[PDB]
Amino acid sequence: KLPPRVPNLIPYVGSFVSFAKNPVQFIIDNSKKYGDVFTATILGKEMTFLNHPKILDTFFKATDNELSLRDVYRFMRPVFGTGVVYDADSTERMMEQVKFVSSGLTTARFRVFVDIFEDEIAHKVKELGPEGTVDVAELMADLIIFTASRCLLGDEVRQYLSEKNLGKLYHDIDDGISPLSFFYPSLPAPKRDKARKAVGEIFQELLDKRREEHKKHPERLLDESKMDVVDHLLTQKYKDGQELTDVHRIGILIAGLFAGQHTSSITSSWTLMNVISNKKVLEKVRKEQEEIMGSDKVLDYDKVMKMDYLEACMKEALRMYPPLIMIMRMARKPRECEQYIIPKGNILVVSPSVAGRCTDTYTNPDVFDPERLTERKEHEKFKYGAVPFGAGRHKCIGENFALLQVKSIISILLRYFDMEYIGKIPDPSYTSLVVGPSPPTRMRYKLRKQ
Ligand code: HEM
Ligand SMILES: O=C(O[C@H](Cn1ccnc1)c1ccc(F)cc1)c1cc(Cl)cc(Cl)c1
Repeated sequence: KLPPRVPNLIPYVGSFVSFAKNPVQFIIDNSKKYGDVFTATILGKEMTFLNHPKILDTFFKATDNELSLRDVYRFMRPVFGTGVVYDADSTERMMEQVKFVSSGLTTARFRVFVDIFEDEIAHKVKELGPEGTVDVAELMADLIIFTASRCLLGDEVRQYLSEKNLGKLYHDIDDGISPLSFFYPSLPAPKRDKARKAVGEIFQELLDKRREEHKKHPERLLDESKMDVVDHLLTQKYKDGQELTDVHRIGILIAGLFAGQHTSSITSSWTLMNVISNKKVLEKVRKEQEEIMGSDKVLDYDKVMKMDYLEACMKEALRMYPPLIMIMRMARKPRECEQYIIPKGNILVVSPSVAGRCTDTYTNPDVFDPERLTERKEHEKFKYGAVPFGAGRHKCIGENFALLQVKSIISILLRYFDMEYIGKIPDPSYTSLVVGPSPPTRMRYKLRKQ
């Protein structure tokens, strides 16, 4: 019947301490001890970890009344908002809301986004000067905040960033959600709530402003390259004809931005760091750039679409250091897994971090080798060998945008600068919801064109 248990340190708390010490190592260690499927008590929750590629289809192809997302990620309600996303009234409503974000992520917008990336980096180079050292994680977070905001919200957001502290407000929301929220969703967090209200009022203002501009300039509606997520949200209704409330519009923008930022800034950090620290890798990347750029001096979309090796580097950083280390679902009915049955109420857990280091799937997995993908094709062994964007019904809809954003940023930065990373590549720090490199992450740079 039930899978093998990790014996608990204590009653209730169970395996929390070793889990909290390092959840990826926790799953590796215990998979060796107990197999492909084991269960653990963790601050009251029964958590069943699925750890081999071969068993993942049952997880990924379930429906939302078999394996529920809304039951596990509903603690995000104070960040994204009441009635939005995991706190939507239904699974169907949640799916429609996700479609509004995805509808500002079209090819047409992607061509405009490349120019945004060029513009923001040009502004950033003036702060950095011709030489120096900079924290990599912060540079990326700072660039991704301006770029993602303008990509999703339109250029009207830029004054609020540069003259109303919106970047700091985001960091206060990010500040007040920890992994413990998953276990205790009512842990009060008053600075987070203060910042969420502030961003709320700014986004309300942005919606009102946009309404005026849709009156005075209705042609924008026709032009697909100027239509951002704010615009769709103001002009689309739910499928059954119910109109959106501004509360929901606001929440959906906050959520989209939350997805738009942290995961990409972290991936960019890991990618850049490993690129510039491996001489061979850096040579191949620069040889592709020079071939694709030719005599042009700025990026455009079709150039970014030919950056295959740089794409493979990003993918390799996502194998090794996926920012979303664990994917979860609650069993609403018992579930068959292998010989076992997982019972109603257990949380199923799949980890892209664990998959990424599986010795089945990958050889020398602690080595950053983009050619493992580009030649040895190691990812395609199993159907679910690589899942840093998930799989199936709830696969990331931001994937192409993230690829575009991180390739572009790293390509532009390489065009401007020679860069050298200081010290050894860090380990992941398992202290936030979205997992990034352990500080410090510093690099030297110098401008290539005096
Ligand atoms: C490198 C950057 C990113 C990574 C690693 C990533 C990873 C993921 C993963 C693993 C999932 C599956 C979660 C699950 O099944 O429970 C997912 C879902 C999602 N991602 Fe991303 N993501 C990234 C960027 C983005 C961006 C830039 C956006 C939007 C701007 C976005 C929007 C979403 C949405 C809306 C879903 C939900 C899909 C659904 O449930 O239908 N993501 N992402
Ligand atoms: O930000 C979004 O999800 C991120 C995890 N994430 C980050 C990037 N891609 C996925 C997320 C999810 C659950 C958490 F508990 C914490 C963070 C998100 C999800 C949906 Cl369904 C809709 C929208 Cl608009 C945003």
